[PDB]
Amino acid sequence: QAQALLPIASYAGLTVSAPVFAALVTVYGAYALYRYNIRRRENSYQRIRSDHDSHSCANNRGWCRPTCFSHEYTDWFNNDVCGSYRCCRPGRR
Repeated sequence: QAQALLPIASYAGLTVSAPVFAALVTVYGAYALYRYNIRRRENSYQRIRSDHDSHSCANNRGWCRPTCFSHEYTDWFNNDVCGSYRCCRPGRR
């Protein structure tokens, strides 16, 4: 996880979260991230650029992701409402 994410064009002119930002810098670099106006934002909630079968859960207080980043955690309750994805509820439980 946090490695080889969505293309830098997927965040073109956006403010990405640290997990994705640092990962992006890991593959695309601050060079490419600067190029596509990819900035780094807060992580007080679920902040990912989706994935595949991703969707809202926990009353849209958690994003359904195949993997949760450091700013969210695997909520197993809404994991059930997600199906295959786990509900990424803000935090690190």
